[PDB]
This record gives sequence, C-alpha cells and structure tokens, in this order.
Amino acid sequence: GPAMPPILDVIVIGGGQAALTTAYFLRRTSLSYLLLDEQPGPGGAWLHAWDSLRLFSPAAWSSIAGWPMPSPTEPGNPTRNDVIDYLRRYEDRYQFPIQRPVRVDTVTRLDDLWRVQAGDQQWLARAVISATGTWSKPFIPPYEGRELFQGAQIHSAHYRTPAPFAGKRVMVVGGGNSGAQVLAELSSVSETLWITQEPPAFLPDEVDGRVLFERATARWKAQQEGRSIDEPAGGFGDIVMVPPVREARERGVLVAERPFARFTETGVEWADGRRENLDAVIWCSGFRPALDHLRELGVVEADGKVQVEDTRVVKQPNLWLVGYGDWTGMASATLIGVTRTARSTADQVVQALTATP
Ligand SMILES: Cc1cc2nc3c(=O)[nH]c(=O)nc-3n(C[C@H](O)[C@H](O)[C@H](O)COP(=O)(O)OP(=O)(O)OC[C@H]3O[C@@H](n4cnc5c(N)ncnc54)[C@H](O)[C@@H]3O)c2cc1C
Repeated sequence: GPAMPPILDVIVIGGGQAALTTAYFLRRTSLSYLLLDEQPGPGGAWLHAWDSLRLFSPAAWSSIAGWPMPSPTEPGNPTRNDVIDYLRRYEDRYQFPIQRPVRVDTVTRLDDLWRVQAGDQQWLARAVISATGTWSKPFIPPYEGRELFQGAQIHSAHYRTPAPFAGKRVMVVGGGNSGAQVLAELSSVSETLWITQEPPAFLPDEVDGRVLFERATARWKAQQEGRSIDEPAGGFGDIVMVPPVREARERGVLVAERPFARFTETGVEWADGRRENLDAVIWCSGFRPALDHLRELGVVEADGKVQVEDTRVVKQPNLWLVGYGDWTGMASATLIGVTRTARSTADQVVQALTATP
C-alpha cells in the first residue's frame, strides 16, 4: 500500500480532546494528516485527573463536535473515567490517523515546510496545529522562601487522593473550580486554609458550567460585533456548586484569605502579622501552555504564551494553537468550547493549503 506521504499537509501535535476535535474537522477535507500523542493510549490530561473528579456540567454540555458524550447511567456529572472512555470511543468511531506514544521534541522551519521531530522519528508538514494542553506545565507563583518550607508541597497536577493528607493542616492556594474542589475534598480529612488572589465568586446553586460557556460566548460575539463590555467583568472562572463544593459550604469550609507574603520553615507569614503553621500546601495555581516543542522557534514569550490572532500564530507561517485557554479563543480549554476554534482552525488551514485544479 502507499507509503506515508513524504510531506503531510497537516501534523496535529497532541491526542486529547482538542486534537481529536481538530481531527474531526480535518476529516471532511482532502488534506493528509497525522496526530502525534505522547501517551500510551487515549484520554489526554484526564488520565492525570484526581480520582473523584467530575465535570462541572452534564454530558450534553461536555461534548466535542460530532458524536456526543454518552449520558452517565449513575447520578451526577460525568466522571474522569467517563471522559476518558468518551475520548477512547470517539477515536474508535472515527479511526483517525494517530501515532502513540510519540513525544514531539521540536518543530523546525526548513525550506517552507515544518519539520516535526520526536527523537529519531521526523516528519515534514505544510501546516502544524499544536493541541498539547496545559497539564504538563504546572505553574506555582514565585513566593519568597518556598525552598525553606519543610512540609509537603504538591501541585493539583499531581494530586490524586486525600489520604496522605489526613489529620494534617493543609493550605490550598488558588481559587477557581479546581481550588474549590480540592479544598472541599481535603477538608473532609484535614484542617484547611484557602488562599485566593481575590475573594472567590460562586455561581448559584441551581446552575452549572453552561453559564460559564454562555459568558465566554457572549465575550467572543462582542469581540466581533460592536466590541465593548468591561462592566461587568466576565467572571469566567466563577465556581460551580458541584456536590462536594455545596457540601463543603455547609461545613464552613469555603472561606479564603488573600495571599501571604512568604514561606517560613514551618508555614507561611503575611505582611500584617498573620502567621500560620502548615504540614502541606496544595498548589491549585494553574498551568502554562505545553509549548516546549516551539521554544526553538523563539515564539514562546516570558508568559509561556505565544502571540496569536484567534488560533493563528502571528510570527510564523502555517502554525496554529488550539485549545490552550481563553487566550486561544474564549472557552477553547473546555470540552464544549474547543469545537468553535477547532472548526475555524481547520478552515484556515484549508484556506492556506488548498490548491486550484
Ligand atoms: C482539574 C481540571 C478540571 C477540569 N474540569 C473541566 C470540566 O468540568 N469541563 C470542561 O469542559 N473542561 C474541564 N477542564 C478543562 C479542559 O477540558 C482540560 O484541561 C482538558 O484536558 C483540555 O484538553 P486538551 O485536549 O486541550 O489538552 P490535553 O487533555 O492535555 O491533551 C493534550 C495531549 O497532548 C499530549 N502532549 C503534550 N505535549 C506533547 C508533545 N510534545 N508531543 C506529543 N504529545 C503531547 C498530552 O500528553 C495529551 O495526551 C478541566 C481541567 C482540569 C485541569
């Protein structure tokens, strides 16, 4: 049968939801393409989510393009394992060209093509779409004295179960949905403190993450009609009152302080005299984009982000970034929201590559 094409039209780097949704749209084109994903099997970063994690909206509101997420038969929003299974079944449905396990090291512009390199294995492509997520680049803010702290430090990226924290005094740093959920779970076994940059904001009890998607969509539509609305703010990471978080609220757990000033050997200290000893800190302080494979090109800013117009990289030809965060399209880092930019990305790749008869 035919060899792999010496030049692929498109390489997609990654194999999670964003890559798959991009693959869905590429399948209605005539372009040759290939997905390269570093893990042994399907599931993207959901493989690394903590054991109890569930989505903040129902299945219907957590679907990527095409085949929708099966409704769970047990009560509650889809679990981590539900998402993994969804993605696994979605790949089985469409038989996308995916190679695993392939860790892309770099991307090199050579002659007017992209050379994509994973160790020994290299491919050439006319276009490269990066959809590598964020989980592999946990971010911790640069607080003084962290190196001195003698208790446990872990990022949420590495959290799985609350067991080893039981009976301890634990600080959760970071708001949003992740902070609130991790805090809620830790508080069931440990004495907790929550640190957030701003006072946390909660959605009403009767609503779900579809509200956050609406807000996102309203923002991009305004960014694109008569563009305005600084007031009110987006509240784009207001907290959804998922069951464990609603239970935490009843126990008085959802109260936060503003950031401390430094770490000591035994805990933290604020500029105003607050001083708190801690056995462990769980950093729910977010992530940077997983763009190490673009560093040699020089496009990754001090931010860790890259200058883009929607998903198109500004400084370089025929490169797109899909699904990383609002900075690559409002709501693009969610199951429901990635579709809009995966779709428009595929159209832009077509526009760049299709040739007259
Ligand atoms: C704790 C948590 C809770 C969340 N809750 C929700 C929710 O309730 N609802 C919702 O819609 N979204 C939620 N999200 C957000 C978003 O949907 C997830 O972050 C999701 O994993 C993003 O999918 P992605 O495809 O962009 O990235 P990923 O799932 O990270 O997929 C990227 C894939 O590319 C691979 N890869 C990375 N670098 C390379 C490389 N160099 N070469 C080859 N492969 C590479 C990765 O290993 C991975 O398999 C949550 C995220 C987190 C962290």
